[PDB]
Formats: sequence, C-alpha cells, structure tokens
Amino acid sequence: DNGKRRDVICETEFIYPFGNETADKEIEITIHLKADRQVGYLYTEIPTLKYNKDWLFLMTQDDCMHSAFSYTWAAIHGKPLSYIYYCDLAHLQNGDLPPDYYSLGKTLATTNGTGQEVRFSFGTTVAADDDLMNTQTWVQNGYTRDYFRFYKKTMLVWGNLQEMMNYGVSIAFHDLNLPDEDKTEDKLLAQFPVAQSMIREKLNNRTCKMLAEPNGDKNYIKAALRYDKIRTLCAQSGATKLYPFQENGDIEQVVIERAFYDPPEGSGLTNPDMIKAAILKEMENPKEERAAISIGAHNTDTGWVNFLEWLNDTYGRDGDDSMWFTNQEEYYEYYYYRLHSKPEIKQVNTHTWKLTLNLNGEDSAPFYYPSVTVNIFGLKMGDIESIKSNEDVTGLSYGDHKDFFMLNIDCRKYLAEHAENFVKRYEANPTDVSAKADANYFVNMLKDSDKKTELKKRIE
Ligand code: NI
Repeated sequence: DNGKRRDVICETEFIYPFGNETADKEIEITIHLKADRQVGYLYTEIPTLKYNKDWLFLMTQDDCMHSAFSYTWAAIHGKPLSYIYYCDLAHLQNGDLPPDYYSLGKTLATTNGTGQEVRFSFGTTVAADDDLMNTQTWVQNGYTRDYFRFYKKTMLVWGNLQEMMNYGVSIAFHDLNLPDEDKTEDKLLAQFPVAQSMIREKLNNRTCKMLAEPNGDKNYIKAALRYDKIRTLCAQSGATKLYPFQENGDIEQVVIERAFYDPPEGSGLTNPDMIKAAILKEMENPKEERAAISIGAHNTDTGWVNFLEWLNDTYGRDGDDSMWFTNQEEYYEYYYYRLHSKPEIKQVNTHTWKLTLNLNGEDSAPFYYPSVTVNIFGLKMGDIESIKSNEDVTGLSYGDHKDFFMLNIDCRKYLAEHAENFVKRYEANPTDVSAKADANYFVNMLKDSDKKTELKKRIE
C-alpha cells in the first residue's frame, strides 16, 4: 500500500566491505609493445596529485548534518534535490519526494584524465556515539497535507551515511557525546574507541582515521594524538597549511589547515561566495605555488549546490578539468603512497615491459582509497599492443597525458563485487534512470575482464 504512513529505519541493501579491504597491494602491469614501436628507455613516477590534476580542493562537512546527504551528496551524484526540504534515503528509495523536487540533470565530477568520470568526493563528520543517528524516517507516498517528514533532522540518520559510504564519501570524528565538563583530554581519549566501535558496527567495519577539530577545542587534538587509529586531522588554527607541490615531510598525525571562509557580518555574501573568491585568487599563481583549497562546511543549501555545479563547470569535467576535488582521507593515503611506494619498470624482452609497485597502508587499518596514478615517460598509447595486470589491480584506465603516458590504477579488493551490487540495484529498479547511471559509473571503474563484460551487458 503506497499511501500508508511508514516510520522506518533507513537502510541500504549493501555497503562496501571496508573491514575486508586488503592492506597490502602488489601491482604488476605488463605492457606489450607493437613491433615497430620498440622504445629504448622508460621511467616512471607517481605525480603530485592523482590523475595529474593541477590543484587540490578538499571538503569536509562538519556536525554530521542532514544536508551532507540531502544537498551535498545528492547534488554530486545526480539525485533528486529540493530547495527547502531534506530527503532521507528511504524517500529516494520509495519515490516519496518533496513538492519542490528537481534535479541538476548531471552528476558533478572531474575526469581521471583517461576518459572516465570521477565524481566529487568529500568527508562528513559522524556523531556515532549519539542516539539521534537512530532516528526514524517517515515515508508516505502521495501524502500532501503536510511535508513535515522532509524537515531538517538534527543530524544524519545512519542509513544515509551507510549509503554515502558506497560512493567513497569519507568520515571524521568531531564532537564526542560526553558532558561538557567531561571533555578533558583523558576522557575524550577514552571515548574515541567507544565512538569507533559504533562506526565499525554501522559502516561495515570501516575504521575512522580522521579528526575534524570542534570549536577550536585543542583537547580534542591532544586526545586524538594519543589514539593511534587517528592518522590525519584538520583545524582552522594550530595547523599546517598544505601546499601540495611543496610539502615534503610526513603528514602522519599532522593537523592540516582547513577554513570555513565565513562572510563578513551583514555583507550579504555566502560561504560559497567567499570560497569562490579564494579559488580565483589562488589560481593566479603557478600550480606549484598554490595552497590547497581546504574547506570546511556546516549546513549546505541551494547556494552550495550551485557552487558545486560552478566548480564542475569551471575546473571539473565541464570546465578545464584541472581540479582534484576530494576528501582529506583519500588525499592523506595518496600522499602516503607517493612518499613510500617506489614504482619501477623493467624490460622483460625487446617488446615487453613490466611495471611494479607496492601500495602498503599504515598499520592501524586498511587504507580505503588504494588507487594511484603512475606516469611513464618515454611511452605513448600508440606504442602499445596490449596491457595486462595481476589480480590486485581491479580498476585500470590509461592514456596519453601531455607528452607522456598515464595509468590510473585502482586496487580496491572488492570493486568488481561493488559494481555488481550497483548493477543488481538497477536490475531491481529498472525504471530508475539514476540507478542505471550509477551502475554504468561503477562498472566503468573496472579493468577489462569477463566480469566487466558481463556487467556491461546487464546494463545496456
Ligand atoms: Ni562543529
């Protein structure tokens, strides 16, 4: 019965198996050359930014906000949007949409430089030790007497966050659920693993490794530094300003600077206006001198939706494609790989070369973004007869970039199974255009294989 009110716990039907992700990857890519294209010497590097991007935009949305799902995630991923209301996942699943709903008509993305879409990525903080994440959602198709079921909740419900995990959204600690008088360094330290246990229980055993400092409270940074699961942190002050082409040290347990760009009072400007102005100023510098645009957000809204579209249209897929728009966790892992991994390429015979590198995350937990870019200097796509890869490589795209050759290598252990889960969702909702688009997006992440061919056929 479509018309009957239901009050449900929002749930998604699969979550990537973060707890099962392998910590250590061994990449072996065999490049067989055409007969009259024998090259003499090749050498390799991991570039400063993934996909050979010129500059970095980091986004972390604080306070575990409903709008992180209803506005930020929905706008990026081509989902129904509202101007004043706040959908939960169960509304989208059931087609119970607010009375002003609309869609942008596209996802918001860069490319990877080798012909594939990379949707914008961001992180949200989590109030995992707060029972308000267990709030129910009122679903009632066709009910128009009121729209109270679409009002802003005080925070994300778990199901919304669980679904966001399937799209690579990251997580961070923020406030912990203790009485204010108990927010001492020692008591916050004891409460971190309590919140972590709830994160792991709800997010298919993903371990949170980031702290976004709350309200300038340095007790959170001091406590977090004694909790070794936290590897990366952000704050507005007492931090390090990130210059991606200059930063040379370890950033393990380093507080990265992140700004909210609040507008002057009574100025009528918005946070997106301020960030846009900061971006324009920063782009006037050569890329090597640019700071990262490292932003925090609180509530996101229509102005933020339009700003994300502006980024897409200006520096993303529909503009100059120069930006890497990601979350701080993915960046942290990539920087770690660039510091510690050493790609090597060896000639096996006159026409065959073998590229190897290891991706090994830190001892605390499996890294969750085990993908890199490798550049090969001296090689062009036109030289290549075939490329093959070993089992640890699950996504592989490649092509020319400037005067060299680039490979985007994804080693997420369960990526093919994840794509198939999106295919199955489309098959169960074949009239949902967005479900089909998501299926195509995830299947296109896979390297060429029988499984990729099977899944493409299922989504023709
Ligand atoms: Ni906050």
